[PDB]
Amino acid sequence: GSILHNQNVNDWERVVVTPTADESRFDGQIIVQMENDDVVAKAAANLAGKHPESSVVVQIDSDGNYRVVYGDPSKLDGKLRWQLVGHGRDDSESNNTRLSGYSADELAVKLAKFQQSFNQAENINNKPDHISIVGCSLVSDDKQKGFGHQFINAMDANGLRVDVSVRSSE
Amino acid sequence: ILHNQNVNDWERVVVTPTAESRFDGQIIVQMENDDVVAKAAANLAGKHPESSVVVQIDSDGNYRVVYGDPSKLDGKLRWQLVGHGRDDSESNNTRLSGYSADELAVKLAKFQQSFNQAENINNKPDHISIVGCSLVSDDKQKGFGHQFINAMDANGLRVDVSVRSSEL
Ligand SMILES: O=P(O)(O)O[C@H]1[C@H](OP(=O)(O)O)[C@@H](OP(=O)(O)O)[C@H](OP(=O)(O)O)[C@@H](OP(=O)(O)O)[C@H]1OP(=O)(O)O
Ligand code: NA
Repeated sequence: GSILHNQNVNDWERVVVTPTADESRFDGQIIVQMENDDVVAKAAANLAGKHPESSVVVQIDSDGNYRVVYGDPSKLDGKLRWQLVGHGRDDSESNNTRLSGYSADELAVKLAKFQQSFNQAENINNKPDHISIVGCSLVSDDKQKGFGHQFINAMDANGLRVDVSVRSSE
Repeated sequence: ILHNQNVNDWERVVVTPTAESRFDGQIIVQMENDDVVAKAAANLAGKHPESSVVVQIDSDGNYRVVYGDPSKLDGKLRWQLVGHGRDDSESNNTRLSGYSADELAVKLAKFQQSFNQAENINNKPDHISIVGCSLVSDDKQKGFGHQFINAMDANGLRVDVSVRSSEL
C-alpha cells in the first residue's frame, strides 16, 4: 500500500466537498479521515458530498488531535453512522491487517477515546449505530471481513456496540 | 402467533416498482407467514425490482421463490432476512421468526446449500441485513446480529451483518 502519513492533523490536505445527487436510513454521519493521503482525503470528501446536509468530516492524527473540516456537529441528531476512511495495509508482525496504521484493537481504543473527547468539546450526546470501514487500498475480501469482525469485538470490549461493514472505496 | 409452517399456503408477495446499490442483486428471505412481514419483503424488493429475488422458507427448510429470477443473480449479493423479532423471556435470547441467532445461521447455511441444489448459484453473500418488523431494543438487535456473525463466520460464511427495524 501507499506510504502512511497520519501525523500532525493541522498540516493535512483538505479536499473540496462537492454535493452530488448521484435517501439514507441514517439521519447523520461522521466521516473519520484517518491518514493524510490524497486518495483517502478525496474518498472522505466524496462520502460527505453524497449526503452534504447531514455529514460531518473529521480528520484525526495518531496523537488523537482532530479537526472538523466539513459540516456542523451541533446539527448531528438521530440515528448516526460513522464511516472510517483509510488505507488497509498488511502487517509484518502478524497476519492481521492495519487500517491507517491501526489494528482493530488499537482502532477501537482510539475511537472510544475520540468519541468522549468529541462529545466533550462539541457538547453532543450521541453514539453511532453503525460503523463503516471504507478501505482505499484493495486488500482481499477475507482480510477485509476478518478485520471487521475483529473490530466488532474490539468495539464491544470498549463499550460501544455497533454493526460494522467493510467495503472498498469506489 | 408464529406462522412459519407449510410455505405453499403463505400469502404471496406482489411487488410494486419504486425508485443505485453497491450490490448487484439480492435475496429477500421472508421468514414467516404474516401480512406485515410479507408487505415488508415486497417493499424491499420494490426498491430494486430487476435484481431482487424474494424467497419464503418455513420451519422445515422448505422454500419457494415468489418474486424474481434466481438464475439472473450474480455479482456482489446481499441477503435481507425479514421477520418479527420476539423475546424468549431470556434477555439476549431474542428470536427472529422463532429462530435464535445460532438457529438462524444454521438455517440460512442450510438454505444456501438447499437453494443451490436447485438453482446452482453458490454465490456467497457479502452482506446480510436482518430486517425486524417488530420493535426490538437497540442492545438486543446488536447482540442478535453479533451472535449471528460469529456462527456464520465459524461456519466459513464470513459476511457483514446489520440489524434494523423496517418502517412498520
Ligand atoms: O437504504 P438501504 O436500502 O437500506 O441500503 C443501505 C445502502 O445501501 P445501497 O443504497 O447501496 O443499496 C447503504 O449504502 P451507502 O450508505 O454506502 O450509500 C449501505 O451503507 P454501507 O455502505 O455503509 O454498508 C447500507 O448497508 P448497511 O447499513 O447494512 O451496512 C444499506 O442499509 P441496510 O443494508 O442495512 O438495509
Ligand atoms: Na438499497
